[PDB]
Amino acid sequence: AVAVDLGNRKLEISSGKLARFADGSAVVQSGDTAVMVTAVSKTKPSPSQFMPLVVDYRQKAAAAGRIPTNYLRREIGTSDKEILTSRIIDRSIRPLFPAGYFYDTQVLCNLLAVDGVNEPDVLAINGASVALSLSDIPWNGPVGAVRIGIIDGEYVVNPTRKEMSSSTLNLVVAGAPKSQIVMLEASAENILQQDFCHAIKVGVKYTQQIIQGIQQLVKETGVTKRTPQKLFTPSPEIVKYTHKLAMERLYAVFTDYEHDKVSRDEAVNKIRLDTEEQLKEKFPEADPYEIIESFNVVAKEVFRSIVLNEYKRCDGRDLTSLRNVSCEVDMFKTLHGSALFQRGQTQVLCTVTFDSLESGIKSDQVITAINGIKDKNFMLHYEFPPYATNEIGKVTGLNRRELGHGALAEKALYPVIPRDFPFTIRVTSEVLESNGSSSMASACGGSLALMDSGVPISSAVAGVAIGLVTKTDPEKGEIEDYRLLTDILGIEDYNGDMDFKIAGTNKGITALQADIKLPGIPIKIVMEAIQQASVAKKEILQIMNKTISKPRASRKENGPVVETVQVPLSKRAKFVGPGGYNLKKLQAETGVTISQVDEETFSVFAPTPSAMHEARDFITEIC
Amino acid sequence: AVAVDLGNRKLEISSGKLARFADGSAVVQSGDTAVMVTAVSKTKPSPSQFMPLVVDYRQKAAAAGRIPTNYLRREIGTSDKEILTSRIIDRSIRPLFPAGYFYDTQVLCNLLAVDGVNEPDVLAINGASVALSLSDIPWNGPVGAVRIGIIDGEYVVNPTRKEMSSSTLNLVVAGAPKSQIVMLEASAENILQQDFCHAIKVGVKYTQQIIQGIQQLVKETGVTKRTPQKLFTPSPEIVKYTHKLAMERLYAVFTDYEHDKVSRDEAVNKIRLDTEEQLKEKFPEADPYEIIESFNVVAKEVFRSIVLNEYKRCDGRDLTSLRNVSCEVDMFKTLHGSALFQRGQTQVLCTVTFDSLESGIKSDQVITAINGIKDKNFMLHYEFPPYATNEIGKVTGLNRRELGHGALAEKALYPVIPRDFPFTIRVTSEVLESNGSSSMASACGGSLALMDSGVPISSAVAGVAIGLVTKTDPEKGEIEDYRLLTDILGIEDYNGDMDFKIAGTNKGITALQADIKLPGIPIKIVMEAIQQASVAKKEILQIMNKTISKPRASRKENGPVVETVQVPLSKRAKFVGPGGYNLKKLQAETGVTISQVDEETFSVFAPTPSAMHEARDFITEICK
Amino acid sequence: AVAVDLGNRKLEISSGKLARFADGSAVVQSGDTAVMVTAVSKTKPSPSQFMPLVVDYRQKAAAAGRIPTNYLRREIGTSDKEILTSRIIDRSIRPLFPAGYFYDTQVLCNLLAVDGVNEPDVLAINGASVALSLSDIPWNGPVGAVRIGIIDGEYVVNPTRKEMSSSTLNLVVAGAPKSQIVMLEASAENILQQDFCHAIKVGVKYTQQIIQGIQQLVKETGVTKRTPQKLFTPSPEIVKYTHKLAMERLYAVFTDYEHDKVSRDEAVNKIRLDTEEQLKEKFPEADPYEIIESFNVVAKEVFRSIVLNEYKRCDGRDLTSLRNVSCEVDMFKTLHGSALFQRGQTQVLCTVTFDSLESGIKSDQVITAINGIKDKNFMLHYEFPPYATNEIGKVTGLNRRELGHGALAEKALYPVIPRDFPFTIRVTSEVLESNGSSSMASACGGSLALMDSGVPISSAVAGVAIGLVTKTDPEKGEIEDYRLLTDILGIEDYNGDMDFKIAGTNKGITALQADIKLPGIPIKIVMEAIQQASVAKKEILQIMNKTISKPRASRKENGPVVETVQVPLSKRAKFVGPGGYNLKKLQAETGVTISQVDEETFSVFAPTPSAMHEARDFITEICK
RNA sequence: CACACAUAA
Repeated sequence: AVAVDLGNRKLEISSGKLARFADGSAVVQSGDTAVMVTAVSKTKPSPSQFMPLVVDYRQKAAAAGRIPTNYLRREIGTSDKEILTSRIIDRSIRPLFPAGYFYDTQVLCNLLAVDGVNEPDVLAINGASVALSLSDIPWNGPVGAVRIGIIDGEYVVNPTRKEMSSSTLNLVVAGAPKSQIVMLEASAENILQQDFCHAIKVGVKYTQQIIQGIQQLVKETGVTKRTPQKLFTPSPEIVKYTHKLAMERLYAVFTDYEHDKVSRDEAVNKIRLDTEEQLKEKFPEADPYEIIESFNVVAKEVFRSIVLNEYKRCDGRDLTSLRNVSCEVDMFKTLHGSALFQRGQTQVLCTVTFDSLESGIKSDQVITAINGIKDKNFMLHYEFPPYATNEIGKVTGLNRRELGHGALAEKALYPVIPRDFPFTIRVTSEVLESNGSSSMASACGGSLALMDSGVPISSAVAGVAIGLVTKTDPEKGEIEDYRLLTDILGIEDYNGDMDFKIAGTNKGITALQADIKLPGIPIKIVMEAIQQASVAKKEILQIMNKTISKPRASRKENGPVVETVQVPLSKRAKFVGPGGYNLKKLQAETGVTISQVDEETFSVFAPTPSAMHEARDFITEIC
Repeated sequence: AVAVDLGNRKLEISSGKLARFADGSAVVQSGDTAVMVTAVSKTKPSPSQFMPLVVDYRQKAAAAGRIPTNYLRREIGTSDKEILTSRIIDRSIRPLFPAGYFYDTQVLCNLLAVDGVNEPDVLAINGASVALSLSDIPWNGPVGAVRIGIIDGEYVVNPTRKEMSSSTLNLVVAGAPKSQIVMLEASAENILQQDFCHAIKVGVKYTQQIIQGIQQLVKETGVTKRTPQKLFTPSPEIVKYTHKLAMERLYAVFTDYEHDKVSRDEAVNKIRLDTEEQLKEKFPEADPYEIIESFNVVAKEVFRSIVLNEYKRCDGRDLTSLRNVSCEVDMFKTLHGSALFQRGQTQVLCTVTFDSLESGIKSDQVITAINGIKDKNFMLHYEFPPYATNEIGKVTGLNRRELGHGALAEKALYPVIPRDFPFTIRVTSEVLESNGSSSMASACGGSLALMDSGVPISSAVAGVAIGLVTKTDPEKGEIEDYRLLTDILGIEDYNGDMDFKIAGTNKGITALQADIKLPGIPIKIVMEAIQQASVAKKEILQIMNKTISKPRASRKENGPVVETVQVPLSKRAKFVGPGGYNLKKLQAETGVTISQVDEETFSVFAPTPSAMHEARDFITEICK
Repeated sequence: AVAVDLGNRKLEISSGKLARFADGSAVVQSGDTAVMVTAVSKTKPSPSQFMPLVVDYRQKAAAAGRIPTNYLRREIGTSDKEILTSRIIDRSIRPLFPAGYFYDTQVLCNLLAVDGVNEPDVLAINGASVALSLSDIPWNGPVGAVRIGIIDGEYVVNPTRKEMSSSTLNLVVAGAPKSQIVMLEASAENILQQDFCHAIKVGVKYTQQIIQGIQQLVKETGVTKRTPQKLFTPSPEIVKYTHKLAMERLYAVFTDYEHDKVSRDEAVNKIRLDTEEQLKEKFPEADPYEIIESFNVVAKEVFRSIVLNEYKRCDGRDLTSLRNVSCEVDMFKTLHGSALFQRGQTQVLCTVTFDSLESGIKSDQVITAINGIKDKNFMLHYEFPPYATNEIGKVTGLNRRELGHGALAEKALYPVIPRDFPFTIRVTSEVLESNGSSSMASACGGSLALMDSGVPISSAVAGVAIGLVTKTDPEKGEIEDYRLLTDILGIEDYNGDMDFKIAGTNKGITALQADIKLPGIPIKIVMEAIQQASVAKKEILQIMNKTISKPRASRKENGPVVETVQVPLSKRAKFVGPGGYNLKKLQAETGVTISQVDEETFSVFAPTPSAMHEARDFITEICK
């Protein structure tokens, strides 16, 4: 039992009472909200040849724990909010696992109680840190996580539900010891860069206090870590031999600026196939995976050495240059709004669809509360079809990455969406080609599509991903020097150290998501990445403004229309039919939605003026 | 970009702008409707020893399709119309793939825009042809697809949505080069055979124009096909040796008319086990699959040679003889209607269930209720349980095949269903035993069940499947001679060249679905298949009419009943309850549903008079 | 066809007409309800090292005329009733399979018709027995199953739906030849032990009549069982050599009373690693699974020998001792009710949530997946998270064991739930740690949480599980000696012979579920298990009463509140919104539930007083 | 094993 004071908020951490059979278990309570988190790791190595870590955050109720929904999990599955929360917890603990820890691991979160005041998602991140800290699972230092909000110009740590509604910033910071930053995830209301940067410093300060509390509990409990059967890092003998065999060939490939995505990847594969045959005869007793991983380490090292020593990327540009950006709007006559945004070899097609305000509810109390209701009747749906990477995969359903990128792009465009719009706004982003930050291209393409559709957004929104390449001391672990890369390619993200996706208007920041592969980075690097990304965002907005600078004066002539019809009381029964049979038959035959306003007035929403025309023919003949 | 003119309609083909990473990609636009189709094929042979081809046609948003609430709902969120369209595209392009192309392939269709006038399903089939033609995937010859309708006596190519609603025919034709036919799929309003056959001729001519346009685009673009690392076909020398080993034994099995489905397959399995061991020792270095495929080649060739040379089939029938047909009706008292149709070793149990109109096509969620309503309040649900073939399988959710067979059987019975029926008609067909065309037996059995249930259908509907066995010289690819088989068995479909399922009444055709396994067949063969099936259809209808010839004079006395109950305004609040809680509870414990049709009256629908008794005692005590 | 008379009930059994392709099929008809059950077993040995047996019972509401309810107009998912019935059929037929029969097997039940009078779930169990008896699948003697009710103090065999609603007992008995019992599954309205016991012997008497009828049908129609490729059982000489290696080490582990669950499992596993390595050297050609199973045979035999010979268990308890029981209530402030029940190393956390009355009608009509309404507004959700056993597994649904345990614990507490409670009672039971009967700990912890929350339950409910260890004749198979164990651990259930989960009040029995692994046990053993569990139940209730003995005088202050708000007619449109949009929006972001009672009256339900405060502000500004 | 998780995203 350890209590951590974070300003006026109190955090209580305990262990050893519930779920004693798990490898690690902890209960983190703030106020009257208690969350129990368990960690289980198998002692038998898994054949997956990577780290199989899965985080499952579950809630027993929706709408601030007021509508019980846990009994519906067998068919109503997992909500979208739970998946996003699991992604945040996953990103806070994944980088800290030791390299080569190829053992199945699962972290589960149970909401013992929710008071509707303190948000349990932050307590879940801390609970996952305490459970792994107190367990015998090999894990690096404890992680503290807080949420920073801004209310009336004041920075509030772990704001309540009431305070978060009046906040202009929703930033979650995960911190490692020595004030390192592990995970960042924010959605701001177009706040200034200086205000945003100060809140990160405040957040990292609080996470240090939590780490101090968790360390004390670890010392009192007396935790001893297991000895894994084998850490699957390749031996230094194999790596140093692979360097002598493929350094100069990989160096030539990565300094060739005529390569595009597929040709560069093919060229690397050609070296991999030739080298791996020579590696097998050199070490016949070596594990087949160790041959695979030894080449990956060498290729990654050669890729980073060029950036560090020559300040030039694999495609020839410098650390601050953007890829070629092309924009286009109004491609199809029938779409309410459309845009095609291309960034290098990343292609994203965005579509804006207007619908009735009544489409934001599912007509069922439980299901509507599960997915919630959007504040501005605005949502974004992000798709990553398998042909974007010339691959074959299942097309039904959205994986975790698609959910995360959709919420990131939606948060970026949210602050500029106007209120009291007559229609529900749906933005659909499809990644036709992918070589980089397609999620940020969904904010740029979504902004162009919204302006093309006639939605009077306050300002355009652009995004950009910032990569990182560091050279750290092998023993001390300190970062000797680093390079910040603007608008990274896929290979630069794969071989890089972070994926700093940040979007906003030309005078503020609206969304941010940092995906750090390192076990924490200094706050100075994060500070410089935000400033560097703002320069890139200025250039991108210049290109977009040439294509379209202001929303069109009105919606498309063939767009949705809302009209009001009058039915007499005598004719009411015939028009509606037996139990609303006629209204739903008309809805299912022409797509028009009819709602009852008052005892004589019916609201009619039609997707097209033609659909209204034929629907009105039904109304006239039935009356 | 290439524009193909099909009468008064225009087809626009494009490539090289969107999704350049895919192996092939194309955008087909008609009017203001555009569909982009991509094809991806791996360079590594798949572990499975067949061609894995997946076609996924996805509607981006009907009205505003939005997104399913969660992952599991997404995995079930594919609509029935999307699945049927994907099957049509799959059958149009699968026969043109080379033999032995055991590589994973996926074709994905994305609806860029829909104007509500030009139907995108036909454009998707063409887009899949252009995408595969411009890709490096080896695909034999482009195909073209058009939809032919009959509006007030005129054959219309690619009719609009308004024209399709007044059409008496909904026929989709996919054609290969040289006027071949790859796919056929029709849904007619009981039209004459001569009118139906002419529409096929008109459609094939139009698809040749599309193929000409695609061929020009291929030549102008400069497509180069990949070289697969291995085409998995048995070597000619190992097939020849297998022929000498098992020609006589297989010939004896296929000439033995005392075999049924299980016995014949068991006998062939016995020869396969004996032959495979001998093959392995002769060719130790042969691929283990190559041993299996060599026997399948030999068994298929022996099976087809018997019918080509002797005009006799494995069960002793000639080319136009039907299997034994027996029918029953009214087997269970509580069923609204029932029928047990048996054809050969295929048994189908059909049930008819009536339900209220309000709870007949209408669900609670209007957003998802679209693509879920029926024109005549009529639908058919088809089930293929795993015990029909003595196999073990999952029973969770219908697969694509069950959805396709149910739609085909529903289209066959749709034109005879009366309009303005008091109740929603639902026909359930279960395949208890499967050895042949179970989908067609669902039309015949469904017709009997509808007649037994008391539904005044205009005429009885019967269906049949027609097979094909051809002899083609590999040096030319032409078809020298062929045999058309009536009411094929399972082995005749497996070793045959087509599955020509056509259904209709005694004076017209109501549905058709040709599943051609050859890379195109001439129009003459299709012309004779329809005529030959006409003879078989009338023979089946003779047997069916013996069991029952007209619908029963009235519905069963223990069927659903509807009447109104008057509720005063003062009693309305107590009767309905807070938020309709009392009615919702009543509809749960008992099957009765209460729908308000007037400010003072309520329409009560009870599935059975016995359940109606339970409802009446509830509403009497509520009234007090 | 064979007819069996059960008092006033008639049971018609037939075969040879439908689904003739399956290995075994049968149709069982009582009254107008007929059920067809088919059994299919593969011939190739399964890759899995156990018995793969799946039983699927499908409602198929087309038989009742009430299948078409949702927008897909077909059933989606499997209901709770379907899953529970499948488990009962599985428990009745699983023990009779021969040991080592590792062949894939599936049993499928199809409801041809239901009259709404005779329950088809009992006929499904009999049909599963006839289908297997007539098949060639190796299966032991036929099983007869009946349902016994008590109406007006009279025992009724196979009661109808009308009688089942006025019955104080719902007991299902499956019997083997020689009056053995293979399955017991009951739920009673707190009936006396003697009345409960007399129904069991009445039920077994009726099952013998059914078995006699099935035997006659099997005699009439020739049944020849297949010869499996091999029965996967360890060699007698390999088992004997394993016994010599690990007799003493295993005996030492099981006589060490200081072991807990994990340490005991690890100590046994250490001997397994040492012995299995030595076994391979002695028998190089033996199957790798044969080595694994031979050790499990020796370990099981040593474990049971200690109990039989010395009357002491692996943790030092005698045959009638309970583990340490610790209770605790009022765990958290915001929960309406909560309790933490611990028994030995099994820890269960129970929660009570009061919901609106309108949220308990989740059924087919409104929801595409849910079906039915609980009689009393009361349900129990049971969860078994993977960390309860230090394991990693999927956490989504599709778990039948959780459904079975939840239903057992729910009907254990159902008789004591008060009638006409203003709110829906939902009890959530989570197994934080498991080393035994977590399903019965859910009943003990459920009553503590219900009393803590303020629900005026009639009396407390406790549960316990009784194991069994028998020494049977190697040839005859008759039971020569047996020991009944109270509150078995996980190892005692795994190595035992039955899992007799029986719960109830201090003066009666409310639930029972016997999981017998033997091919039938004498009724005398069942009788003594009930008596033994009665003694344990009183001891458990004594401990529970010390923590809390009576329900709290009132619900918690932060519990739900229901109050009515009057709106004028002129403001009805503004408050409700277009098509009820405002009500659906307020209730989605606040958690309240508004139901229109009268023209001007709206009943607002708020889960917490704070929620009502937020809602009241929302209504107040709307009224402005 | 598969599934889910992570993965040139």
